[PDB]
Amino acid sequence: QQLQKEEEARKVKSGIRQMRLFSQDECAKIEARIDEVVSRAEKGLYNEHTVDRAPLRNKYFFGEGYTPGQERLYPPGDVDEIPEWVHQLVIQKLVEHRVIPEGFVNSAVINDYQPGGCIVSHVDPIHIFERPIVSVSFFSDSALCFGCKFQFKPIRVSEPVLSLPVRRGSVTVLSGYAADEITHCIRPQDIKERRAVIILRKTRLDAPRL
Ligand SMILES: [Mn+2]
Repeated sequence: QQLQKEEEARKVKSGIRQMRLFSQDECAKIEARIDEVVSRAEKGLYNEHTVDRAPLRNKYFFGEGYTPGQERLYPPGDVDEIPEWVHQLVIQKLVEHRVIPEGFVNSAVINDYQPGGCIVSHVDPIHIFERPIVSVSFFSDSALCFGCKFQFKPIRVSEPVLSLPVRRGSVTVLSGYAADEITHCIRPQDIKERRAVIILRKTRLDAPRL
């Protein structure tokens, strides 16, 4: 059981790459732009399917958006286009650092978390999104958990298989085992203050549409 835990953690790590890519000032500029998105949403300036409001987390879908296992892509033009600042301040930096190739990203999602916010065990929908999955963290430091049985069976299994620190300005790249063979989630105790994340992905050619 102890050997199994270590081997699974090793397998998860094989699909994780992480680098400190954005400086303090660069984060500050991007954070200002994230605040602008929140403000624009409150002004009713985005399309219906661009904005998903939930108690401790808002999701903002750009480029492509979607609706367990039966997720569907919204018809073309239903969500707002990827903001120019996302190209200029985020995607450009990633391309220049060879994290992903030019033209890969067609989906940018911003998750904005309140303190005590979380996400329940899930796999990024395999029928919707190509791999790798790239995420960049902003307002504060947190942790991303892998192997989330503990959210449902706390007496039988208390902890995740692996907890990955996700610092402000850090870029996390998920592939292989970490993207496909294990669930991930965020524990509410790990979000002590506002945290945002920009998730950059490519939708699959045959991602099923509504
Ligand atoms: Mn996810």
